Amino acid sequence: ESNFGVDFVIHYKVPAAERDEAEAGFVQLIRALTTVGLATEVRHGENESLLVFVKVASPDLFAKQVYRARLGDWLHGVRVSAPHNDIAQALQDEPVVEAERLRLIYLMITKPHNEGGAGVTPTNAKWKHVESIFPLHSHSFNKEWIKKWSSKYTLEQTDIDNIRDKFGESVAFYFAFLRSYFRFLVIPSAFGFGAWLLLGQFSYLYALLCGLWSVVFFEYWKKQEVDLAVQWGVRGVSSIQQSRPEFEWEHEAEDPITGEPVKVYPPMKRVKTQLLQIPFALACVVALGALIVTCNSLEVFINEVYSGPGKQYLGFLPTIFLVIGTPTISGVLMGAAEKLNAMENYATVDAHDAALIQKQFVLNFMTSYMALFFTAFVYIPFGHILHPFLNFWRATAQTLTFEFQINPARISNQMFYFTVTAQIVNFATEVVVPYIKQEDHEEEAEFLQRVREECTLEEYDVSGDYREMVMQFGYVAMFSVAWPLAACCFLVNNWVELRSDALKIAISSRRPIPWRTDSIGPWLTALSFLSWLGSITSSAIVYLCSNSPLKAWGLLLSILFAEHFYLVVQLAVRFVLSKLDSPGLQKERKERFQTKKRLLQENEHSEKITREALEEEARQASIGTPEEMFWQRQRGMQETIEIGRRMIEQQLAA
Amino acid sequence: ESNFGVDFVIHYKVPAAERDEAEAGFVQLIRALTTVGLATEVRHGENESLLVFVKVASPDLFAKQVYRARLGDWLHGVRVSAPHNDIAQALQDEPVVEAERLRLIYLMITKPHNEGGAGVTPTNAKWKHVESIFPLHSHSFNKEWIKKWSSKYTLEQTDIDNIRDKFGESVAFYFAFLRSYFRFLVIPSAFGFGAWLLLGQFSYLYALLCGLWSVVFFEYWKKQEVDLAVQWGVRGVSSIQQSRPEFEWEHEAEDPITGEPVKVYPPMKRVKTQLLQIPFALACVVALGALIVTCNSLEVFINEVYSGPGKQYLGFLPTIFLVIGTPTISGVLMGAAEKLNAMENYATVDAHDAALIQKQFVLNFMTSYMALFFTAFVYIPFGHILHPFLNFWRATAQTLTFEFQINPARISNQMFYFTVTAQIVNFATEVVVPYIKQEDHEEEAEFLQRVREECTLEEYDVSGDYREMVMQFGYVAMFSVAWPLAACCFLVNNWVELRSDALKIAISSRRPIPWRTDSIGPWLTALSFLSWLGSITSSAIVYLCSNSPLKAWGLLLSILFAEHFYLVVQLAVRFVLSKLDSPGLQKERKERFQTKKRLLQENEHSEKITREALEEEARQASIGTPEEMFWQRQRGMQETIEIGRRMIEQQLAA
Repeated sequence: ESNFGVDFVIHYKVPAAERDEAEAGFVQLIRALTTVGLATEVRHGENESLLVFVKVASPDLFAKQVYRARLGDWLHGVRVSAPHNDIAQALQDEPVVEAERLRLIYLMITKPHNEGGAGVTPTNAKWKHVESIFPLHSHSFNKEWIKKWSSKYTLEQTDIDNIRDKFGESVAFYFAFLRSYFRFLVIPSAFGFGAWLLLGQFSYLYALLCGLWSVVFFEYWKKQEVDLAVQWGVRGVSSIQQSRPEFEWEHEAEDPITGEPVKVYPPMKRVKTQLLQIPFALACVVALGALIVTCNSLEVFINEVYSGPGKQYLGFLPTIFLVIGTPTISGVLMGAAEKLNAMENYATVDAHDAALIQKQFVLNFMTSYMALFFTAFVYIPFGHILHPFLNFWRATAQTLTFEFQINPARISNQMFYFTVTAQIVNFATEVVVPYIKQEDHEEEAEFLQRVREECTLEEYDVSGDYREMVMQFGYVAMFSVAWPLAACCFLVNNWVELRSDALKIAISSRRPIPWRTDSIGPWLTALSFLSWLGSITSSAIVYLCSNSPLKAWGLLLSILFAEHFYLVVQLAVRFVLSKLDSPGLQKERKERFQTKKRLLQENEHSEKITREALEEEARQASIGTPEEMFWQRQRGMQETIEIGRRMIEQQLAA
Repeated sequence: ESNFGVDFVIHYKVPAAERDEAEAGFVQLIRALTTVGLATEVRHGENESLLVFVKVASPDLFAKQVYRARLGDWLHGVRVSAPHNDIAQALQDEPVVEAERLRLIYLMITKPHNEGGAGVTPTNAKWKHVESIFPLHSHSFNKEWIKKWSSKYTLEQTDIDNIRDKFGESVAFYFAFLRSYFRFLVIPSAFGFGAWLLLGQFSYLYALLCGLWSVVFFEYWKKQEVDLAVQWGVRGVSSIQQSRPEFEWEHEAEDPITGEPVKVYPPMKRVKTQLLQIPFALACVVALGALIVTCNSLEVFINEVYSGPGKQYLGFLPTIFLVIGTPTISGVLMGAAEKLNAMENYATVDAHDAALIQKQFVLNFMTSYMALFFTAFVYIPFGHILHPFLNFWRATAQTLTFEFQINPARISNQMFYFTVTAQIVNFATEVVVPYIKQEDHEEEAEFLQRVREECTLEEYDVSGDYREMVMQFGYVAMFSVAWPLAACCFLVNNWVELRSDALKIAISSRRPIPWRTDSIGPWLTALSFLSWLGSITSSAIVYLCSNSPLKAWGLLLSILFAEHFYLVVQLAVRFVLSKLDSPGLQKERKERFQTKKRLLQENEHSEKITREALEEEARQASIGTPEEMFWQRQRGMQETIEIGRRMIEQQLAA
């Protein structure tokens, strides 16, 4: 019921057709890991694969690897404090967590021979037989962490920090983002229930309240992430770039910024294939745009010809067919989001995911809101354009079988359907995968059985759940005025999602390779664009749905005021939160000072000043006469006093 | 025709009534300067004053003071490079400019006994007799710098950098701002002449062109000021705070950020008197607002009753009376801007001027544009409100002596009057002060005569001319669509102002005390607010003056589009100028690395890994049996190879 001290496990699938190649690749593989010091053990595997097992035998090699990497961060402004002990006295001062151990094991299996490692990245030239490298999961800790989280109402700061200790900094930021979003969701939750009782449908004051809250939360989290990165000491790691393993280069570069020549790729080949997203996004506009308008017009056509024999669940049934249908059609578009992104050669693995997301978000931006956008910005202001699409469907239904009444209250029903049915099918997909999983020395067989299962588990992507919580922010920031129970219905989800995603890392995936990132990433832009867009369409909805024919005086002012209510209250909160004097920033200017105070500690009056007058009076004697005779006029300071006093009475005589 | 090596000159006016006090103060003063090492010479003065003359005699004291201050900056991240030589080998590597010399002389006369100086700040408790401390001006360099500038068409980067060498960094930023504003003025200058020929009055395309240029200039200067601060090595000096001499404190503070206890002032007493500006600004609103409406209504009343017997110069004569009258009434309001600011106890001398300016700018914001604002936002859209003020003046003129026709083209005449007549009276005031100035050992009398004049000169404030060039940007960013020759008429001024202000430091003022500031200061906000406000009222003017009755569809869209044309092109240029890879930033990451590479240089394979297996096999022998017998199953890596190969054929047998 425990591990055997193993750090990482390499899969190395061996097929039948490339048998002699994979066998010769294996002995070349197992040679390479032994040079960098990995104590190696080979075990059996399923589908005729060979799971080799690695660990660091020599601690003083391993502590030197810790001492090398801690020196490597200290050069880049990551660590303010120097190690100062070339022998392991620095390591006894600051001990290695299990995250900092496993990364430096993973660096010794991935870094090339330039950086002192055996690079066994699978996507490079040979070893296409190595399928995956993974650390084994500790089920002993894992059972406690679920149990201790499931009994807890709230999550303390020591609960989030324990995730950093064993799962890395990038995984711990997702729970630290979620917890600080779960807590900040209660403010439009409770006020979204009070606006349901008091204010009624489409109030103006809730839109100004939500557009205030979405600034206050987002500016608070940007302050909180620079405090947490100080606390884990990962502040500034985004400034470090790490080169990509599968990055291809045409030539090496000269005149570098770091100083040593780097391998580069001419951007005219990259800006060609980056321009390929412009027809790809525009086709995906008219893919999803034609898809919504053929479901939305058909849905409004069916309530006119059947007159609703069932209830309103039957009236919106293709819209329900869209929400159960969208996580499939998001799956095919994320595949084209990743193939188009890997085709573009990106330099760093930070700037590779920094442009994956702004392709991944915009594609998810279309498929999650343009169904709602067509209700409140096409159907409500002018449904006269869809009247060709209605009678076109009337041409079929008469041949098949052998008065528009545009309701302003359609979106509040539609926002209700996008809220709960997406929350059902999400919690359906977070319950069905729990329900779809449900020789050799005769001692480690149960140990080996959990490993043989763990290769079948997929990797856990942290970005796959940021994209949900950002899209969950989009319903609250933009369209929550249509149904202010959404912030009430998201808050019950974010409690269980904080324990559902804790369960998803627990049993439905292997342990991720621990990484280091300062911020959440490029989501801080996508959380900020949704906040600003949640000022315009939060005000433009409450003007239309609360509607006299609609005047452009009314819309263009209600947009301009609330969008400039945003920019004022953005500058107020940025002013206020600058003056909160965060404890992560007080310590950083402090602890930098004592290290300089260390080097500070590393390193008569009248009688002196006459001697340089004696010095210059020798040099006029050796060789001008205005300059020397000016200064030697009053030689000592006592001579300056008496002449200074006698010039007063000389003036006082006059 | 040269100085005598003197650094600073202290005035110390001695009156008749406090004669014995000032005389006893003088001997106490001249005692204090001799302790910190100032070689002292006393000379005569006018109005029965005693000009004492100071210099540093001992160079090794003075080099240690240089070595102390260079260490002081290096602790705060100012200097990337360490001095590394406690003896003066560091100083021979990087020599002292005359600016860095005079500041450290001035620090020894101002810093208290805590920081190792004799604080002789005049505004502290005793020595109210010391009037001013000033460095003497070098007329030898000064005659060359005017002559070499007056022949030059353009100013090279070595011309601006010479100002830093003798006048400090804060003075050199004003010319570096002016030169980079003079050069960026030619873009709406030439395009403002082409819009005069082609487009005519109040074009829309020029407003989008100017609102583009005002982002491109301002974002360029913000990039350029972090390059110049790197080049002078003053980058980050704003992060250093310097305490104020005249700051009063109630008690010392505990738990500090630097570590040592500081003297503080409870903010409830300061936020009381900071709230005093709210009635002060609102009264100055209705001071200047009532002042414009009683001149503007009277001016439009005089063209109706006299029918213009003279020409249009006679028609706008109270508006001309306002522009010749405003530098006087700006003088009285700047006095209340400085008395109200000094009454508020500010901590640092940086944050003292950082709130002086936003009082000084807003007060100058009212008196320079609200005359134009009432033309284009009250008179043009609805002049029906001023009709009481007309017939009120008609009640007087009939008793004195015993049909509105609102012209849309009034502002283009009025913008012409605010352009050239302000430029006349400015160049009048920059020519009239040149035209209003036009015993003792018998050797230094001509030397002493230039000093006796120089006490009568006032100090040169750098902020007094930033406020002009920011206000000059306000006419271009906001109201240049009314008269696009303004950018043509400002460009001829900014050439001569670049040599006029070079003349004003030359003869019409003493040499300023050299300081150190990273940016221009809080003008970067006031240049940025004017840029954003130059998007709204640059579009709202061209809608009204080019005008059918005016629809709120038209105004509210023309505001919303151009103001969102601003925020898009702000984010584009911030994206583009981030990717220009400025040479001031390439060197900073470079030169930081070699200093870390210095500390980097300050600090078998298979045969090792079996020994820890031999280590653990002794410890199972001393004492678990799954963990040990797993790892000692395949002891050496060659044993891992053969079992790893035989598991393949075992699988291949199956």
